[PDB]
Amino acid sequence: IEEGKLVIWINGDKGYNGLAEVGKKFEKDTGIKVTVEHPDKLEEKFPQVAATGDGPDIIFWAHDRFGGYAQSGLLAEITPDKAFQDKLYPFTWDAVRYNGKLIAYPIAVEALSLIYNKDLLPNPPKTWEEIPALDKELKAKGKSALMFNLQEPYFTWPLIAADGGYAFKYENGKYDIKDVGVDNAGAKAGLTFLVDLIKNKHMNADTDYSIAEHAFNHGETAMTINGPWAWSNIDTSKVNYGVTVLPTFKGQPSKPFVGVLSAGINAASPNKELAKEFLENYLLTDEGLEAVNKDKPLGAVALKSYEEELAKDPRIAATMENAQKGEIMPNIPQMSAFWYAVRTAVINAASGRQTVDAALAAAQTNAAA
Amino acid sequence: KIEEGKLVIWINGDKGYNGLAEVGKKFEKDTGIKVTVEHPDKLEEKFPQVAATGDGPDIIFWAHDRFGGYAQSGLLAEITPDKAFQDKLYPFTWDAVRYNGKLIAYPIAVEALSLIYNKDLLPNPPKTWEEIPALDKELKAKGKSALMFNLQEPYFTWPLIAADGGYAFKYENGKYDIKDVGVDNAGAKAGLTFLVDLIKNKHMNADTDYSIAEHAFNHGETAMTINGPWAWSNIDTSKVNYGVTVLPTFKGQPSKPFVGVLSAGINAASPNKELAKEFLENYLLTDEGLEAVNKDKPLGAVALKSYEEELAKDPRIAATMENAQKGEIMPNIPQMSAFWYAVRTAVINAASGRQTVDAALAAAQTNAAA
Ligand SMILES: OC[C@H]1O[C@H](O[C@H]2[C@H](O)[C@@H](O)[C@@H](O)O[C@@H]2CO)[C@H](O)[C@@H](O)[C@@H]1O
Ligand SMILES: OC[C@H]1O[C@H](O[C@H]2[C@H](O)[C@@H](O)[C@@H](O)O[C@@H]2CO)[C@H](O)[C@@H](O)[C@@H]1O
Ligand code: NI
Ligand code: NI
Repeated sequence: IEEGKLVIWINGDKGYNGLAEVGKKFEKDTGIKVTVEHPDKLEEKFPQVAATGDGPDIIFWAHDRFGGYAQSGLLAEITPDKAFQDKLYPFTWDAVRYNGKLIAYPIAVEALSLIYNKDLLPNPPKTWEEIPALDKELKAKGKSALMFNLQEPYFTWPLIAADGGYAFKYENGKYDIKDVGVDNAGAKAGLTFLVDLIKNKHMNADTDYSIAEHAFNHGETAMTINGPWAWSNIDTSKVNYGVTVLPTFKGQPSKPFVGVLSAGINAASPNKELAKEFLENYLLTDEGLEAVNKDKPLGAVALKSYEEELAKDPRIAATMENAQKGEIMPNIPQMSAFWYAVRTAVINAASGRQTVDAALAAAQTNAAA
Repeated sequence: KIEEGKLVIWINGDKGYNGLAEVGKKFEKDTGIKVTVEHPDKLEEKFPQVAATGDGPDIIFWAHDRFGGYAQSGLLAEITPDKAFQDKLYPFTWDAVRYNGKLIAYPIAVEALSLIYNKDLLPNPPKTWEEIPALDKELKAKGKSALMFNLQEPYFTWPLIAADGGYAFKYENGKYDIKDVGVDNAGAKAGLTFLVDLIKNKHMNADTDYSIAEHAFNHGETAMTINGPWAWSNIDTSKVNYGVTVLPTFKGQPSKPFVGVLSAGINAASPNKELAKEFLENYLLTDEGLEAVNKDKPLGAVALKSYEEELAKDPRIAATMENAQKGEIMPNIPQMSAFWYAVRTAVINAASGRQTVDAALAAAQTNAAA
């Protein structure tokens, strides 16, 4: 890492162009260059390169990964005063607190919603169960009912959790890392339903982020599942879209894992104080989050003042409703194992390489340790 | 069923469908006939299914290799250009679209993959595949990667597979021997092993697809990519300073991209065959028609003599044909789709490590020749 400059990592689906603008603002003021990068698999890269005193000064990701990073000593403890902390919602600080210590700045709260084409589908379905029928209706007109990223368990988890699936049993403010709920009747029922959609040709196992985004944004599919970041490209595509509550499964709300986009400071950084200044004084302000948000919507920001200003957006409202129906992700170190294990189970099951039960059985064992 | 009095066109989403739409607008302006260009996923798999029932597009666009099977399945109308029109297009492009004695599509343009490289990151791209690993180790220390390209489709990995002796079907006595497949021979195994090692040694990832490779190169995260003329538009817009050149050699031998002629077939079930003929002959296959499409996404070396002649000066086009002459024109026989799926499975299974190269290619050999 180079002293006297800021290197930033943020995921490619976030507003890195909006952010780089803030970084140029930071440069004009302090003369400090702010390079914004978006590496593939950055959540895997970071720990790798950071373990050897390398990487970016600042790293952006959902809060779930930061616990593991902190346990690995890859993060510097941030030092915001009470005046600053009070600018952000206490529940977002909660998401980035590990072992009593604040290990990153919260930026925004993210949740998946059902996104639907209002012209194709004036009244979107309330349930997963009515999708096969809808799809058959749309296939006759050369469209599909629903397409969404089947490659990342983040997009499929809401369905798996609906009827009883869960990652780690959470009771009395503690997660039981040995009480995993990926192979219970609930989790199996959800994943089986997904696999049945694929077998019945209502979806394809190889659908990923780009295939789904293209499909929805060109009006090839009536629905997709995505987060606030996705809205800008839809704006651009001019599809008349709405954002609403996710379909129920067996009468139960889908339960998305809620993410808090956070900014961590590399423990190897020689630019910690600079990192602090940039994050507290430029990014985490009404105009800073505005620049990012204009590029790619952040969702419900952690900054109270801007969250209030944007709260009137029905898309954000829908995002919070789904958020209330889901659960905020744990940030414990065991999350990476959980995600990896479930990713494998879903891909193996969807592709037909393994039975649902066998896939989730293996994921269950692998998530525990 | 197919609607009378309008044209519906299927074309893959990596091509200039907006450019083609403009040609359709000109067509509608002059004839009053609406032209709708669509880009379904998996269109080459959907066509034979829906055309069989009398459904689908009036015109399908795809590389010539698929059209043989569509023709054998009775899904394509024989096209009827007069001699005067055939003289407007290169004979070898008409050859690409002839099947069992009949013309079964209009050739549009010739495609071949080239090595695309970032001039600012890489002033002197590697001449060989063998020097890429050391090049990557070097760039990874600058926060970059040497090379990223779509590993999901065998079309992109084939140049390397074929370099040392891999092939689809052996030509004998004026026709392809459908039982002589060269996908599990030594050359084919050497090529796929080299790919697999690149993945094993963290120089590439098995999961890299088109979007990831295009994103990476167009943002200068990787110094090189592999792709065809359609991809150039997006690089232009990315402002990346790029060059189009000859693909790397493998074991001192040229990579051999499979050459495809983008072709336009008329659905045998279409009640708009005369409209399709007029659109294709009088609107698309003209200087002004190909130009509209090319300026959206470059076509490569177009089949129209006149337009090809003025574009030939383009260094990227010349580079495309340099790689195309080093390659082989794809067969158009019905067995191609079986070949492609067998190889697709093979490359994915081996790259993911779920199967060994030998096993993957041994299964692919049997499957293609099935
Ligand atoms: O799918 C596994 C993945 O889920 C979450 O990642 C999300 C991320 O939070 C979103 O902001 C967006 O970028 O999509 C990602 C999924 O592709 C977890 O945060 C992540 O740790 C986990 O691996
Ligand atoms: O990968 C198998 C695939 O290869 C060829 O498809 C090419 C096509 O020719 C290009 O124009 C471009 O669209 O990329 C495709 C590969 O993704 C064959 O034409 C096709 O039949 C075959 O399935
Ligand atoms: Ni990127
Ligand atoms: Ni499309």
